[PDB]
Amino acid sequence: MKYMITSKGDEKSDLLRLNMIAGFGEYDMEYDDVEPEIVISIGGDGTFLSAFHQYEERLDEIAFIGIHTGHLGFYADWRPAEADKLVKLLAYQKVSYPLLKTTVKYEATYLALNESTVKSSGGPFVVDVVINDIHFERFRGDGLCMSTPSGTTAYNKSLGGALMHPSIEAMQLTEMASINNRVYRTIGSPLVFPKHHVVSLQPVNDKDFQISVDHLSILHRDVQEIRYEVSAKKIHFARFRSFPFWRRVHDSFIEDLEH
Amino acid sequence: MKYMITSKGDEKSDLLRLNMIAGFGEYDMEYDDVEPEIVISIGGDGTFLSAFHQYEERLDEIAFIGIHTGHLGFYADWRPAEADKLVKLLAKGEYQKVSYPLLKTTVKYGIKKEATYLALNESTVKSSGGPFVVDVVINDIHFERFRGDGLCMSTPSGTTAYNKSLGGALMHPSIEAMQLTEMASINNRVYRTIGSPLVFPKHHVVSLQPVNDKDFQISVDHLSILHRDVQEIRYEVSAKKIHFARFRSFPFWRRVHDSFIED
Amino acid sequence: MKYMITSKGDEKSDLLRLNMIAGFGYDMEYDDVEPEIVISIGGDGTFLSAFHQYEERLDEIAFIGIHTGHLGFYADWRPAEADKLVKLLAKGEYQKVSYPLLKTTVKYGKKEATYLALNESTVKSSGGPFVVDVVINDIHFERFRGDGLCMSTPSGTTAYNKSLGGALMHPSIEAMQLTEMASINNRVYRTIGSPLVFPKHHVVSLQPVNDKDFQISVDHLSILHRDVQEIRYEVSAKKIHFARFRSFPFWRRVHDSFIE
Amino acid sequence: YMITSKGDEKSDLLRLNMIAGFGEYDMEYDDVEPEIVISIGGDGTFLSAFHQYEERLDEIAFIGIHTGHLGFYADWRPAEADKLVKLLQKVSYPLLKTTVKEATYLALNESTVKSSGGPFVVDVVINDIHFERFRGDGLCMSTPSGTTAYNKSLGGALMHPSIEAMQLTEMASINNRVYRTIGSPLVFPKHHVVSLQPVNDKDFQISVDHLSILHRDVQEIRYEVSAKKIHFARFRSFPFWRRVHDSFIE
Ligand SMILES: [N-]=[N+]=NC[C@H]1O[C@@H](n2c(SCC(=O)NCCc3cccc(Br)c3)nc3c(N)ncnc32)[C@H](O)[C@@H]1O
Ligand SMILES: [N-]=[N+]=NC[C@H]1O[C@@H](n2c(SCC(=O)NCCc3cccc(Br)c3)nc3c(N)ncnc32)[C@H](O)[C@@H]1O
Ligand SMILES: [N-]=[N+]=NC[C@H]1O[C@@H](n2c(SCC(=O)NCCc3cccc(Br)c3)nc3c(N)ncnc32)[C@H](O)[C@@H]1O
Ligand SMILES: [N-]=[N+]=NC[C@H]1O[C@@H](n2c(SCC(=O)NCCc3cccc(Br)c3)nc3c(N)ncnc32)[C@H](O)[C@@H]1O
Repeated sequence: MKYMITSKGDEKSDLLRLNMIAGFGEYDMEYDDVEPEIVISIGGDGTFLSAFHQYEERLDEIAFIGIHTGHLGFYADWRPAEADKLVKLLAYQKVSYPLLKTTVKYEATYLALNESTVKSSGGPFVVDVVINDIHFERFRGDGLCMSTPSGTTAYNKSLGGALMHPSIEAMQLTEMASINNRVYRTIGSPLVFPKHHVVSLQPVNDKDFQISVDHLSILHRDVQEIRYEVSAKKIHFARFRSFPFWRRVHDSFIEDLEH
Repeated sequence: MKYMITSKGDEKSDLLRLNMIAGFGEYDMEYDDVEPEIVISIGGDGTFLSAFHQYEERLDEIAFIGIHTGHLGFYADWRPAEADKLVKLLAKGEYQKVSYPLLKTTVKYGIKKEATYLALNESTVKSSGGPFVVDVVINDIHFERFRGDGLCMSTPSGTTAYNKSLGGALMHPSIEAMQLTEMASINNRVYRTIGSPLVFPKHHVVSLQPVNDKDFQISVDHLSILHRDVQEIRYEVSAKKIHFARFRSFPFWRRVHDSFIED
Repeated sequence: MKYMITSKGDEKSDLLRLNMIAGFGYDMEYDDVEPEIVISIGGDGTFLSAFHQYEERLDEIAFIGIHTGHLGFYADWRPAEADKLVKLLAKGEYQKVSYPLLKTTVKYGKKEATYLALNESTVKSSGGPFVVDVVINDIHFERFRGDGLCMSTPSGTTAYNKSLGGALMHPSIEAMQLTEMASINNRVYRTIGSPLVFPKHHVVSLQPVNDKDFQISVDHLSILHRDVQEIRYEVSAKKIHFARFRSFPFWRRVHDSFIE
Repeated sequence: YMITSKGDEKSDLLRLNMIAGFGEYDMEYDDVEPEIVISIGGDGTFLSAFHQYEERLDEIAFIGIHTGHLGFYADWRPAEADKLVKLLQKVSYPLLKTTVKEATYLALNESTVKSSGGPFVVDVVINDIHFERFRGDGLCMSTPSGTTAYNKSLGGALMHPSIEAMQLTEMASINNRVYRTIGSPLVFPKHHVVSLQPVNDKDFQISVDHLSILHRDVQEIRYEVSAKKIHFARFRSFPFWRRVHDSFIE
């Protein structure tokens, strides 16, 4: 079938990449980096993110799989030692994760695998948080972070967000160093929104914001509204053994007694 | 239909109750506190909790409704002044029902039998004097070894209660999940915990297993009873749901906004 | 000089105790009534009991702690060093290090009771919601509603205070730290959220709103005080004295406990 | 004496209103050797007045007027400008000395350090002893008076300015098995030095109050409580905690 492999750029990833293509050189597999059905990422989560955005137009036609050449990742969950076992077994069941739809208004749309953040471009960050066409709070601080379920283990976790299992179709809004005084009273707690819930970020003073989607920071000028909602689109993973989400959370933050 | 009303106990709630009973007494409504189809709580959220636990065996045949005689509650969403419009719409049967998820707490001893509990807000587990030390096993796999005050597993609707004060996230009740939060974790080299709140979906089981002490203080919606010789405490989203009678639209986030931001 | 030793209670501590006492058998006399050197064997909780056992002779006592289990913040010396400990103290070749303490004063409806804390002093309700007014230096600061409040010593910041999200303070700083316990921080009961660090001569007064019965704990000594009118917190003028031999930095001790 | 302005018309007019008063009591406007510096505007305006005279802090008593809201440095309302000139005890606050590797900086609020286009990974060395390996957004070392600013938003504690210390807070620490951090804010006394050492990237974005500068080839960033103190001119009694109350509690 049709496949392609991306690389982090270093020698370890390039070497493992070519060796797998050679491995694919022992089965009925065709290399296509234009119309693939299987995209293989080699490196880290950041590499996996780049592979996701490289083919965010064919997510319905692509099953992703990740190998971490460095530390254990949440998307790159396969070890380099299992590269032989991978080409054999793929030549399987599919697992789908939710995505975050980001809409900007001046309309531009973005898909997030991890999260979408909004900060100021040269002053204090002051916006109104509107939930389902109804005003909720006025935020002032560094910024706001709307995270995907799979992305809760990333920037979200560092910002004090909760960890949600990816089978839950939702989004999580977390504060970034919010000034919580008498003028700008915010909820403080992270907020988890279900499907069809729209979180609208509307400017108060400055209308130019620094918006990043999976760390794709672009400075949007003359912004009228930033809308957040659970995308109807989903990323598909190729599953072979059972590597539970909580196990990956455990091995990353608690301990990994066999490595 | 068959209905009943519970009261907070003060004059305002008792007075409103009798007036509503008289109101239903002008339609095809029968007062039945044994097999009701509509349970109306008058007072606060704590009052609503008592009404829920009073009828936890008939949740599938009961639509709850709450009236707050004091401050706005998350379960008590009706003002006393709308009791008249309430009786009219309940007698006509002009309402749709909305369901919230619940938390099943299972305790296991050295088999004496086995006890199960349902929570609307949350279920907490603490020590009976000394330090609280348990192993957190997620779906038959060890996750962490906890040492501290205790742990708190919350329902989606219960996230606005104890969960929020403990640093938990707020989840919309339409989401079928449960949320585990730490209660003063020591989080050191020996007892390393995740720190972050954990949100578990359906069919996920959180098993708490004792390390030294086997006596735990278990609370379900603030009903703390001392269980001795505990072998296992299991948490999972119950298949049972509490049903609410909806008339107008009072959004959860609006209820959160009005409660914590400003009103 | 005169010394005495306390034990955690288990065999490891009791055996290590007798072996050390046997070591002193130097010009050292065992006196548990008027001791000059107090040796704690077990854990920090054991050290706390030894501290409160002789809180009336703190000016004439240099404390030292041995952890038979994991490393503690007061019991910071390992059991393998029990021989070296007895030797160095018998010559009297050691300097003294002092840590600040927390004075807790309760006022009723009767007299007034005072307590000394090495770690912290906490106040919770004795049934139901905990609602008090936090008054700083005779001036109202906030109205708290939740589980309780915790006023911590500098050395005690590494204890309960840290689990509650409090900051860690170096014990050389003469101060106290107030932390919240599950505040319902809403529109009616708006709290500061942040931990508050108070200097000397600053008085934090906790005054009841409705319920007047509170659970007051001093270094985990919980007693039910009835008819409470006021709970006062301030840095005590008294200090706990440690026997220093080598250099075991506070931050190094924090590192070994939480980082490693 | 001398007077600084926020830049807007409100401050300039108010400045002129006070300056006319001083020509009747025996004080001459000197922006080279002032003994009393008057700030008109906000806390941010006060910061500029502080940084304008970091070489004469030992010979200057500061005073702030807020044309807007109650500030933590600007505690006088414009209506009390008249009472000021008549009276015009000293109160000293601790400061944060920041050393880059040699550049030295004084901070009134805080000093933060982040990366210049990637992950922020440094070794936190406390008194020549390794404490932790940090990975995240950055770190924030705050002065006692600055704890009510950026420090508070980062979850730091609020400490009374009479306490001579500094407070380190984390900025989005990943805190995993590899990069285990303390999580808790750390309050350091005098003579304690927190040394931040690079692991891979050596380019960092360092900010002092509000002077964000991109340092390349950084070998070490040292933090310690400065021996210098900022002196305030106090007339009435405005307790720090009431000021905290008025701002965040309401
Ligand atoms: N009251 N009542 N009803 C019981 C609910 O009260 C909520 N709750 C509990 S009960 C846990 C407990 O033993 N708290 C001791 C002090 C206290 C008791 C009751 C209410 C309050 Br407020 C405080 N504490 C909570 C808290 N600190 N913040 C916000 N919700 C809390 C729990 O989630 C229960 O569901
Ligand atoms: N045992 N003992 N030592 C008492 C000390 O234990 C420290 N401590 C307390 S005591 C408060 C309490 O009653 N907690 C209930 C469960 C518990 C009891 C005792 C130790 C522990 Br751990 C847990 N909780 C602490 C906590 N969660 N984290 C880190 N230090 C704590 C306090 O600072 C006391 O000074
Ligand atoms: N690679 N990469 N970057 C993409 C992911 O990095 C995650 N991430 C971001 S990106 C936000 C940012 O600009 N951070 C500046 C410092 C930094 C950048 C990238 C990684 C790290 Br670690 C630190 N910060 C994160 C954080 N502090 N903790 C744990 N994940 C973070 C985001 O969720 C992105 O998904
Ligand atoms: N000039 N000026 N501003 C600098 C002051 O702003 C205080 N401050 C900063 S600055 C951090 C930052 O880079 N924020 C994004 C752009 C920005 C510039 C100036 C002010 C603000 Br806000 C934001 N954030 C703060 C925060 N989140 N909470 C409370 N105080 C904050 C810092 O403590 C400085 O003292």
